[PDB]
Amino acid sequence: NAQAEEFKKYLETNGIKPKQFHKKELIFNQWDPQEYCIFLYDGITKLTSISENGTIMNLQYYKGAFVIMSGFIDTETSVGYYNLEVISEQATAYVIKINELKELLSKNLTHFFYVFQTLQKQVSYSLAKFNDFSINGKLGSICGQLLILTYVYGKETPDGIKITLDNLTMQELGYSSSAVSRIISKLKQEKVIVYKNSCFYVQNLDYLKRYAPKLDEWFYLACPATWGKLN
Amino acid sequence: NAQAEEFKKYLETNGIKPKQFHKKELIFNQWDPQEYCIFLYDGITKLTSISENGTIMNLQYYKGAFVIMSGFIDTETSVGYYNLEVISEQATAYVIKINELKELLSKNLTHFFYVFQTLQKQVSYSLAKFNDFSINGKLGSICGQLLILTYVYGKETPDGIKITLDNLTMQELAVSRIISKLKQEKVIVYKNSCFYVQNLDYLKRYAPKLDEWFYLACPATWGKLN
Ligand SMILES: NC(=O)CC[C@H](N)C(=O)O
Ligand SMILES: [Cl-]
Ligand SMILES: [Cl-]
Repeated sequence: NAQAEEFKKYLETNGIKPKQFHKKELIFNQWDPQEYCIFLYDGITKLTSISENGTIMNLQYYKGAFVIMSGFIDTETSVGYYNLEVISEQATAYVIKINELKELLSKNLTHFFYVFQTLQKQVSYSLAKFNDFSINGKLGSICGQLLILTYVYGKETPDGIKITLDNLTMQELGYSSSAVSRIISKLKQEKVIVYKNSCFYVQNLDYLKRYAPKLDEWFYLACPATWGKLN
Repeated sequence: NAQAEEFKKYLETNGIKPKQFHKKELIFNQWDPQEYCIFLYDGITKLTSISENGTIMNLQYYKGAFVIMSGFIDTETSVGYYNLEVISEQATAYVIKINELKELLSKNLTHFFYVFQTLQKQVSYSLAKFNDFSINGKLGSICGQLLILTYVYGKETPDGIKITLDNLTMQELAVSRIISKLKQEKVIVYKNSCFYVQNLDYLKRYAPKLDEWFYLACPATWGKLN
């Protein structure tokens, strides 16, 4: 969608050129002292964290049109020690040094507001996930994850709502852990979801909405174009 | 925060007056169609949510100084249906309509950046909590909440690090058992009615990404007890 399309144009007129990235590649890593503003234009990515013994923790997933910042704009100090890994086959992104971003948004307030809103989206998304987790536990978390998958990559055809994520990206969010299985197993049993033609389908959406009401509220409030397509 | 001190001054020169709030009092509620920007200057608050069946869910806690926004800056639409309840005895806050903020920040960039950071702060805090929960489960969650309590309201005295939260706020707080284990290992202790910290390392062990966040987000305060 568009506010982001205007930003892409803005960055290009200001000399920031797009860069191509592939699967498993890192846009930025934990140890990089250079702080950035990553305008992920197209693709899917994950924000990871490496514990001191080396175990990799998946923290957040971002889709292609979004901003990710490893530095604070005011102080230009690290927001945290993270890695921004690419998950999709290919991804396009504009890598900007945190200090240029300061200037680009200073010059242009429409874009300052766009990036500012994205943070507001991030904050509220987290609170929505958390609310649903607090009420329904792991069930709320899963339905929530399935609901975002549904709205963002779903389209209606005879056999329910098809998740159009290349199953290779869904192996990074498994078809296949086992209380998840207790849940995912139950959802298959109830005909809420179905695994038939190497794709996951959704046959009971009202159910997902029921057990992920705050996330459902978030989509409607944060990005209403996407929410309206299935409502 | 000096940055927040400058913001207080800015809002007052711009005619926004401070308002006093007491315990259980709501700055804003979920049914208010007016979106706001709450510059919580002094006090402690909680961001709650009421489920359709009436059950109250505590989602996040905020300390005086910080900004909380119920609306998106440009579109001016609800960010979510929440309540901002006061939990401390008394709280001071500048309640500003969202549209007012839009015009206010548009005329001073230093302050636009300050509020923008606050969001960045929030985002990374959530990811830190989550990382620690993902590794250590609720043990990571509790050590994390105890670590926050320690750094923000802790002071060194002979019997460990004293949590200087009026016990009344400490009641705002299956297994009381983690906490039992912590009390057994002399990580924390509950005489004299206060909560002490004897093994700050244990908390940092199981909530390590939260510790990292406090080091980067509040460095001066972090270096006080380290
Ligand atoms: N000074 C503060 O209250 C910081 C708040 C912190 N970012 C939080 O999410 O709780
Ligand atoms: Cl996510
Ligand atoms: Cl919190």
